[PDB]
Amino acid sequence: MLYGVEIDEQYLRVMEEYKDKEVITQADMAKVALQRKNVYQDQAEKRQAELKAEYGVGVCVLVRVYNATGGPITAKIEESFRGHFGAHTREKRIGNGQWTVFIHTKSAGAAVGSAGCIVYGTTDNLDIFSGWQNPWNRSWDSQVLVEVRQSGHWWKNGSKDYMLHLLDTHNGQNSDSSYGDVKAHGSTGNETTAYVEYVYSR
Repeated sequence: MLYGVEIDEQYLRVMEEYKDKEVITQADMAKVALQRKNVYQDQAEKRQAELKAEYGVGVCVLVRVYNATGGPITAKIEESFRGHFGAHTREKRIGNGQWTVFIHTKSAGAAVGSAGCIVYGTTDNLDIFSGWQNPWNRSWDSQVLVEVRQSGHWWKNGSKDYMLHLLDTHNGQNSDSSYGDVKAHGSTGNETTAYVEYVYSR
């Protein structure tokens, strides 16, 4: 589900570096979250391993997401292009400094891969598209894609068919995007049961 402590104003006001600061900014909270990325990462990786062991052999992605944007993000869209999400419900709200983990797998029994996305909204009215495309035919590579855009960009300014086209024709196991003050990064392993990591920062 949700890993880590939320890094907000009260967290920073007990820190030596910030306790006497007149205004603790979103940039300050984002910097601390990015510094604390590895504190709970092992828990997130442990959950990726659990999910992979439970799924077994097939095609899937084991996705960990770290929010270091300095404020909370909220899940706005989940879409399966090929395959389906795991049974456990996704977390709707990820605090700054928190991780979530989920699995997305191919359809049961199918000679088809895993392709989907989650779109998270920020408090400054940006949406972050985080997509994966892990093919059944291993003449092709695992793919990952992030885009930061204005809130509401999907699907009106980027259709489902168009985003899937970007996922299918992508040529990289890393992806980077920036809009406004926010940055997004995605990475994937190149394998049938691939670890995926998304990091959002400011």
